[PDB]
Amino acid sequence: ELELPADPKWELSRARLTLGKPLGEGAFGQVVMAEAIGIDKDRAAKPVTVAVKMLKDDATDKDLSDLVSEMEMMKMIGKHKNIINLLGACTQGGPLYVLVEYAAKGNLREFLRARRPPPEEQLTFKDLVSCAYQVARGMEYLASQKCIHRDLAARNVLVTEDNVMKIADFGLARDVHNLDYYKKTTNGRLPVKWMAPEALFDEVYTHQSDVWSFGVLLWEIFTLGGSPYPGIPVEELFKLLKEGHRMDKPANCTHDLYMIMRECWHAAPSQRPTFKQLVEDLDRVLTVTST
Amino acid sequence: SELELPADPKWELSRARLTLGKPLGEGAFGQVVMAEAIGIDKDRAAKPVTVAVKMLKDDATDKDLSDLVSEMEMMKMIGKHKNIINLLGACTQGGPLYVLVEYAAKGNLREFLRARRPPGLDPEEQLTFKDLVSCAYQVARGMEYLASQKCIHRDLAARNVLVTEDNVMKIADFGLARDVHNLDYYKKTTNGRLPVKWMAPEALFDEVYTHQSDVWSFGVLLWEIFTLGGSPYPGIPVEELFKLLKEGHRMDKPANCTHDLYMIMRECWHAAPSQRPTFKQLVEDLDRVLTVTS
Ligand SMILES: Nc1ncnc2c1ncn2[C@@H]1O[C@H](COP(=O)(O)OP(=O)(O)CP(=O)(O)O)[C@@H](O)[C@H]1O
Ligand SMILES: Nc1ncnc2c1ncn2[C@@H]1O[C@H](COP(=O)(O)OP(=O)(O)CP(=O)(O)O)[C@@H](O)[C@H]1O
Repeated sequence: ELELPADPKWELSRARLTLGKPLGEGAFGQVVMAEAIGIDKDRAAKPVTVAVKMLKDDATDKDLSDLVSEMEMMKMIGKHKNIINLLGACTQGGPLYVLVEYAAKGNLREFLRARRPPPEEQLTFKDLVSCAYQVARGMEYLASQKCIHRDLAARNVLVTEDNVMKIADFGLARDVHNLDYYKKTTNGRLPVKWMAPEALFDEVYTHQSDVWSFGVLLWEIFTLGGSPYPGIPVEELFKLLKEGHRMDKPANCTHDLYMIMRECWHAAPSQRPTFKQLVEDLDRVLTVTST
Repeated sequence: SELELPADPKWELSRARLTLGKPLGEGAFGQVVMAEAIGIDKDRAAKPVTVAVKMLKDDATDKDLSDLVSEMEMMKMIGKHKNIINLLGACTQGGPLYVLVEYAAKGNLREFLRARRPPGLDPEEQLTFKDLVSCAYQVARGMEYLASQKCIHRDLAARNVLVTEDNVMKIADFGLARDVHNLDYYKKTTNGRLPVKWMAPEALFDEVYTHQSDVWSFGVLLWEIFTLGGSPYPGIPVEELFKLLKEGHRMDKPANCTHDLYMIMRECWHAAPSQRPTFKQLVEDLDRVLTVTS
């Protein structure tokens, strides 16, 4: 195997790490819950629960380069409260471990579907608006760092123990060289039901197309994890969107919130609001709302 | 461990007349660089010519050399045509192998079209409808010559069509170990890394490429031209494409595309490869559309 050169700013000794229960596995590799001691340099003995991204046994040379690419991307983007932040890395004396922040309550889609109205309590309208505001603030920071998510969705938003929203999978690598050449991998497909019409047509992703995806994410929040465009075949979605079709207003959703969804779904990408503007409009709705 | 090549004086150019310049693209087993060649123009000899040079990288193996030599010899065997990237010369003696091919200043066809769309709510050329038909007509004539010279392309797409300064369509990367038409067909290997969106279904199953499979690819290339560089099958994930094609799915007619051009496009996507039109028939079909535009 091959060990990456150590970065003294992020390198953590793997003897300070205790791997635990797995959190899931995918085409990238596998995420394992773990306990890290000394990840806080101010409290060198405080144990902190972290999520460890590593390669599975069936990992090739490209899977290693993709994991390193995601790690180096998180270093350059910087830290923000509403994103999954990098905490450390183990590059010496063993396989590559990428330590990120741990979200105890899973992804946002499962967080909403498990709390639908009839022992995990129940969310209010102000809770759903706050969830959208935190995601908007996270996307505002990513866009300021010229980061295009390309896959913004409720499944890619993680919820912490303190009910903090953190955007995940933002520093992933894309098919840069051979974009029109695919190899029989596993599964996962394209998030066509979250993609803007111009993104479906040209396979080009912008901050404006991320805004469209945020509108679909907003629709997931107030449907408590509903599936977008139910019953619409994948081969007819682009034609329907191009002809003006938009998803209806979800049940128990204010006029202001549905307008924000419709603004994100404007046919012209230049007319859609920016994430900075979305933060302001969601903040104003959050102030006049009270429970 | 000598790396010497046989002498072919009719194609040899003195490397003292070739000055290597800015890189144009680094592939996997090679690289292309811009260069200036003097005394090579067939009309005005004193006029230097900007060319593209195919050469090996610093870590190239002896098999990479054999591949580049084979591509050069394939360009010799196929011959010259206006609508392909032609061979101009080679530096094979007293130094590294330089394969000189024609230079296309305006890049590939996909980026050529995308950079010339109408303004989208936010100052170059403006392609008329007859310009798009002329673009498709030139690519068809290039494939007709390659098909007549026993050459299958296997990767016909807008990205593999280059545009010169004179807006001439030239098919590129046609000699990358691709030549089966003498008699019996020829299969390939397994694995992947292949353009699914441009491949015929029979080329996707048994992995055997024919001239009929290239015609399917040309149909997809027609869709790219009249969408001004759109990505094929919008909204269809790659994993679900082959199943939809078997069930009879075909792309919808592009916006502002004539019915006749859509019919030409649709017969390229005939399920039976025997029923697809030949490139000779495609040239006559496009030339008919080209003459009836007044
Ligand atoms: N940093 C983290 N903290 C807490 N949980 C995490 C986490 N990263 C991932 N998970 C959990 O692991 C699960 C799988 O995440 P993963 O990134 O592998 O998705 P995936 O690429 O395998 C496709 P899918 O989610 O549809 O299975 C997620 O549902 C999530 O709950
Ligand atoms: N004759 C020519 N004139 C002008 N540009 C050329 C050229 N030949 C190649 N190029 C450029 O050099 C690059 C070569 O492509 P590159 O090898 O880097 O990627 P690639 O491996 O995907 C080629 P392919 O898709 O055919 O396999 C391209 O960007 C192309 O535009």
